[PDB]
Amino acid sequence: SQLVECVPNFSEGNNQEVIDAISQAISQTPGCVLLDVDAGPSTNRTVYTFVGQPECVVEGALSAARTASQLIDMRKHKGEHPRMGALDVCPFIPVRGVSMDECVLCAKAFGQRLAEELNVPVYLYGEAAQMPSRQTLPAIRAGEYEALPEKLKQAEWVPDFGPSSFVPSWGATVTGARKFLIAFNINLLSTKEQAHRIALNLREQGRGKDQPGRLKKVQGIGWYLEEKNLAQVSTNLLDFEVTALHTVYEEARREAQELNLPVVGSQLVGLVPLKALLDAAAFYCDKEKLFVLEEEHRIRLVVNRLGLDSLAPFDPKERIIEYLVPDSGPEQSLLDASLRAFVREVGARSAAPGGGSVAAAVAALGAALASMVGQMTYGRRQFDHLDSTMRRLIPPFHAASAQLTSLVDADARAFAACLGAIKLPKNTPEERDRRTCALQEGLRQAVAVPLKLAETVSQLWPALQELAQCGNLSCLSDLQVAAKALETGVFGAYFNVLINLKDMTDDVFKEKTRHRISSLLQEAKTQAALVLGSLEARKE
Amino acid sequence: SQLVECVPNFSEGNNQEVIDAISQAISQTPGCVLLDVDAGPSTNRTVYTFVGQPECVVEGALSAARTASQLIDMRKHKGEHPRMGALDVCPFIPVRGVSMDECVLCAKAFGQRLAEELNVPVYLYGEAAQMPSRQTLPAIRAGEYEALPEKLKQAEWVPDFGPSSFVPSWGATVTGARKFLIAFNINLLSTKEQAHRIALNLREQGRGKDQPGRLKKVQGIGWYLEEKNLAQVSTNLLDFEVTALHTVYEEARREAQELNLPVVGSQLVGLVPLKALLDAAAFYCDKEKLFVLEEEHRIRLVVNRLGLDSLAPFDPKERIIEYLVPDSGPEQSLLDASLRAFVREVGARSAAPGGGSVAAAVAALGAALASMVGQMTYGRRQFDHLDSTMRRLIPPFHAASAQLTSLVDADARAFAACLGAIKLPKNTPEERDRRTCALQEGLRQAVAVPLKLAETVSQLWPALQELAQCGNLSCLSDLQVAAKALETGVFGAYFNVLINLKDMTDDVFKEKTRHRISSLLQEAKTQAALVLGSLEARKE
Amino acid sequence: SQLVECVPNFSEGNNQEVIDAISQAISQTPGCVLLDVDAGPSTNRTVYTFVGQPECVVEGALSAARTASQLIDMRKHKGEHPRMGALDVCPFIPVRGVSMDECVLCAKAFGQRLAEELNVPVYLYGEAAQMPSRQTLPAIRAGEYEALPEKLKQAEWVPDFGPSSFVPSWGATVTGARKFLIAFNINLLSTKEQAHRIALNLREQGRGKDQPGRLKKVQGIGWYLEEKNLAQVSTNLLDFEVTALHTVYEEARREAQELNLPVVGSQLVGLVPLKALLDAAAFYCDKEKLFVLEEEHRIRLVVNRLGLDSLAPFDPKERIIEYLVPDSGPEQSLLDASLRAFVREVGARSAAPGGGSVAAAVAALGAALASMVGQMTYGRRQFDHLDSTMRRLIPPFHAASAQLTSLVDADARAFAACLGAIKLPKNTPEERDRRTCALQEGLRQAVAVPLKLAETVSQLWPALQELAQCGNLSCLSDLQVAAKALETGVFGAYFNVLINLKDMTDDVFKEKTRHRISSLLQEAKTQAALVLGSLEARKE
Repeated sequence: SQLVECVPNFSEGNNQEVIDAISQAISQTPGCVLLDVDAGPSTNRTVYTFVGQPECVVEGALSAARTASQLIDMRKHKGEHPRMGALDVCPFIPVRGVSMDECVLCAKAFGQRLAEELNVPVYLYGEAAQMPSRQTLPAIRAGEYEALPEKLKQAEWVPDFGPSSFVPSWGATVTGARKFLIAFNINLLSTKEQAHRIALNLREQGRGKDQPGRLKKVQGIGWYLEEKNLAQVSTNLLDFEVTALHTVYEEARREAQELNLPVVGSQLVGLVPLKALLDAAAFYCDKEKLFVLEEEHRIRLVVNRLGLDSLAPFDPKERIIEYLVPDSGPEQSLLDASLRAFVREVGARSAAPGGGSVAAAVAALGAALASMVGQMTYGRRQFDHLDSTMRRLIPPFHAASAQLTSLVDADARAFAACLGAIKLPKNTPEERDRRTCALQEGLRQAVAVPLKLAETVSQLWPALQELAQCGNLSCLSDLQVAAKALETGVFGAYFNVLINLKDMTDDVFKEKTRHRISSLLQEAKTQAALVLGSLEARKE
Repeated sequence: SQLVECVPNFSEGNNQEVIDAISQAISQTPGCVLLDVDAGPSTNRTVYTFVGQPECVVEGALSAARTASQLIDMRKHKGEHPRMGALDVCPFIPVRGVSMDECVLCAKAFGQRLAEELNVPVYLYGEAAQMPSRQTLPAIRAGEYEALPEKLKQAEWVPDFGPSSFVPSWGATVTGARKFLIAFNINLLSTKEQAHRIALNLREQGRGKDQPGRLKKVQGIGWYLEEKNLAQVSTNLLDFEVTALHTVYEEARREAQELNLPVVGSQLVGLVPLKALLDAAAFYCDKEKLFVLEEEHRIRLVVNRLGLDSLAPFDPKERIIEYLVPDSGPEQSLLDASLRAFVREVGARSAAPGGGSVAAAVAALGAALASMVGQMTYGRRQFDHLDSTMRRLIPPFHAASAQLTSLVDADARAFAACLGAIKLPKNTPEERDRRTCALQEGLRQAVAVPLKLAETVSQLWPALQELAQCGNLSCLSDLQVAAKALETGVFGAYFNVLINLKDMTDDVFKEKTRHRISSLLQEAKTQAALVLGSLEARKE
Repeated sequence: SQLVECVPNFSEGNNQEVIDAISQAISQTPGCVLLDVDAGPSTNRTVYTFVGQPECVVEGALSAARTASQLIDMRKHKGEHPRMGALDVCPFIPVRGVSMDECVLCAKAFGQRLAEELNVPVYLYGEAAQMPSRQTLPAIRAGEYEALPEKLKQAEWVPDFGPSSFVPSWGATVTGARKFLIAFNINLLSTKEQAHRIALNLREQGRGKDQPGRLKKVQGIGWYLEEKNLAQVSTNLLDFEVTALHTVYEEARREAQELNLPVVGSQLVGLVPLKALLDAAAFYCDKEKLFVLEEEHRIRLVVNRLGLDSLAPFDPKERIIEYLVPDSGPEQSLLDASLRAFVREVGARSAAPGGGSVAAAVAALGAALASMVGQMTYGRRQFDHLDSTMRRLIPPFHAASAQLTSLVDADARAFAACLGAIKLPKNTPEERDRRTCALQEGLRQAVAVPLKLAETVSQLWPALQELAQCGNLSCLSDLQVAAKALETGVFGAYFNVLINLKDMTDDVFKEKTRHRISSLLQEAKTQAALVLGSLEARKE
């Protein structure tokens, strides 16, 4: 969790010893993970891609520059790509959790610590650069390599970081932060000229100046795969939030049905963020009017809808960032060791798993049961008259189910942080009144999870209630347990909040939480009942 | 589960091709597992050991005889051990679950099907043989190989199975069933003469006839390890239930402290049944007045107390039968897939895990919590005044905990058998009224598990109650959840019984179970309360 | 050319030595090519697939039976698939050129020569069997293996070939001929119950008896891929000519949009005939209103439209029969050796390539030019007002072009057959008057090709004429050459017909052909003119 992508643009030099050496120092930096090293001989550069935590990535960022520092002379460099330094652009993008404003500050970090530890001209670009002339990267590339022999000495071209000095084997470097960018191609069975037409009509810059295309923040052109004999509308989604991965496709689609040319799927080039193609998914269900519950299957759909496997197969387990580098943290979850392990664990001399945890798991067992009857009352003809209802309510349970299963973690994290506080020196005014202060912020979390666990289970009630009305019938049992399990879930949640609020100071927060919690318990108590009622009175 | 050991005594011609060939045909028999093949060159025989289900082992038993049939000529056999056939004794012993009487019937099976499929003289011995002259194996071995040239033709020596015929390359064979036998040696730092004295005094036959030794059903002698310069009281426990593994040791111990000779531990030779050394364990706690909760640790004790690792280390994971071949069954347990797996499973379109199962797990989470507070109130000085009580009640919870964890299985088994019935032809009188009949016996089990799940949780109540009185206090929360969890456990249990009793015919059984169940639910309802009461009124 | 598929159903004893041995004897038969050997352990059979000429395949068919004859004992065979013999069904299907009626006669051949060379009961089935009870294969499989112990001795079950005898290691065999069958699955993101609903609605047998499904000659069911968590409408196209590969897909498509379930592509299982998916292609252009000229590209479309690469990629170069085994013949074509080779070849002391051949090539150069200007006037905006016309005429040229390129072969074949006749003994009445007779049938062909070459070029005239009207203009030159080239093409064609008709006897055929040819030459002469006229008068 807290993922930032970082794509250093390395001026290849062209020769293993340089590449794999940079590509190690970056991969022997703790806290980031090396995701791909694209090298291109005729372009004579190597793009490296790696993700990780805010400060961790910056290490790898500059851990990689100090290894290329003593490995590339730009004097003997000349690639067929408008390079500039030995590290041209080195941008820092969000993936999950981290917002622009952070990525802008990572750029501030790398930029400083770099020009310092080397002595080189560096200007920050994009969502970084303050001077409103530098956000465009190609503008800074002021005619590449041979520029600094005049340009790092102009009141105009003053670097945002780093002296004004010129180094023989270096050529300036540019940090920054942009939005995540996706490479998308659209397969036309047409001709390069036509394909390029279509593209001019989609892309935002449009045919020249005045008269943009249709999609905003989509840039691209017409292209032709040589070996496949296949034309391409090759594009860059500059922001998958503004213009989506499907609204490109679905649009080029129209574009082409206006000129009677078949579109034969697409390809994503490089790595993609989960959301990009997960919104896409939701789009085709919203509009095709469907019900695709399990996430994997939503990826399966949003492939096939865009024919993403047309030029090669699309291994999502290897193409998606959030899957390439999952968000674990330190030490493994109990979530991952066998049921037997979990049970015969809480009951260890474990102060560790327990109470607040079995609360969560009993509750997640709870939801999942309701989820399952939902599905047990689904598909199979006969229940048809309820498909509309089953579709409405199977989800909240299923999604809440997993969410509570995840509170098992939350709980363990909370505790360990509470423990970290407790184990904290003491005594002298500077760290007694500050040790105390963090312990309170400890409990804070400790409290907040059970509280969530309640809040969350407390929403399922009405849908549980309705599911209990119809909803197979041969799962009567399963619903009764379900009702009862979610109930004790909230009981657990309740207790666990109280016992913590005990060591809480901040009566407002307290008194308020105290009361919120109990109502929820109360609601649980009553709600659980009628469910059980309904069921009983159902017994027909 | 249902383990039978089977130790064919093979007249090893002495030569790989014979051994490893038998030892495969036995190991390529489905339903048994090959545990060890002991071969002795100067004895010129090979003892094979393998376990498994009643009928499964018999296959391997006779699957191994038909491969040695066409691989050993007794004409060129002559070992320094009183052999007789190519397969001397082939006995069948219980390990767990299967009783003597069954092992006596396996002997009946192998004996028949063998002399039939070969044409050879076979007499059943031991707990088998009916003629009260044949229970002793050495009596039948009527002077080994050269005997049948006169003895398989005597109204006296008539074989219990098989013609009376003589085969050149075979020499009769003897099936049977005995009790499980352990090889036990006792290490004396003495002399072979002395060691053998000690032994005559323990062993049941004693010094000659009249005047037996002390231990019943222990036979053995004085012996001397050459390379270690170490004497040995070498014994055979003929029945670890009558005279125990420790009562031998602890006795030789006295025996030697009567003659001022040190005893320096012991060794088990071959394989041992879990109970043998698990009772032993319980002995040293009973008498040493201790509290050793976890099973492994009990093995660790009953090692060290008998110095079982003195001649080599004792790998219990590899010496104990019940560990060598665990009692799984068909397909794996859910008990073994991650907590996430279990949750995100019951809530699958699974008719399969669910209801009755989450009942069990919520209940096992329940017990384990109470167990944990017990231990959380144990050890650490301060709680001293409660050590006596903690020791008294931590167990029942802990042992019940695991027992309910195991009902997860039970449940899944029940269901699958119920399903097996349902999926059963139908229609013609022979199999409608008999399909029906098994389905009822189906539900029977389906009912019996939740019912157990209640019964079992219903015993913990009073100890829970008392643990709730004292019992740390900083686990207040943990006990409250615990109380609540066991409660809903019984709720689940309750419902699940009812819904099955619905399709039950047999109103007596019904009406009775109906009522038993509800009382227990009731008891759960009230009992759970005061626990919660006590705890609340404890809040000091 | 002349392709027949042959799928022997072998009762796989299960063990390499059996499989790969059959699979060689079949692949060491000259005139057939081994296309795939599917083996299934739990089914315990191996389906072999191979293609080739009518009589050639039959060799392999029976060349494979005589090797399995002495390699499989049905006595130790027992698979989980309703087998019968060691070679269950051995059917013979058309692929290209060969008609049913031939495939029915191949079945007549294998059936006879087999039961003869072995002595076994064989009945022909399907489009073969005369008795209207045997066309259904499962009916003959009269309860598999244990049947002949009573059934090969019933006035009823009299074999259509082979005695009535029973062999221990064989179990009867069934030849026949059916239509080509495709395995097609439709990927539903639904549930197995639903998927199977959809399927009952498509398949011809429908929900039970009375009330068939929608598609005729499509049989299939509901199915579920375990590892992918993905349901499937699994079908068999029993005749891709009656119900097409797309009309299945496009129908399941509606079927599912009636129940709001997404369909996520499909998979073809095994091998497919080119036409099946080539008609499909033409369908999506007919209805999507497009222009997809080049064949490969048409496969690319009809992939993507059915998402045929969704479960794995679809390598048409390796999935399509007509591509797996192309239709070459004896010795290579000149079509395949470099332009230099061809030129510096006709002009060898070659009686061989020449005249009639350079006729064909000059003509194919002709068409291809006109084709190219068509495309040179296509795509690129500006020529928009002509897209409709360009689409109408680019093809006939392009398709005729390749067709004439293929007359290069024709010509060479003709000649070689003419030569084969000439080189034919002579002299005695039996073979002078019969040698003569074949030589005439020689010239016949020799004539027919140039004649085709004329006829074919003679159709392009009016489209050439119209293409000459508009049609770029910067290719003026290219059209002029084109006109001129097609002209001399017909000249060549003309001469070559005459010179052969010289040795022709059959004045009717002659006089008629003489005249037809000349008119065409004439037409060529005049037509070529105005084309050239138009072009000249175009010069603006």
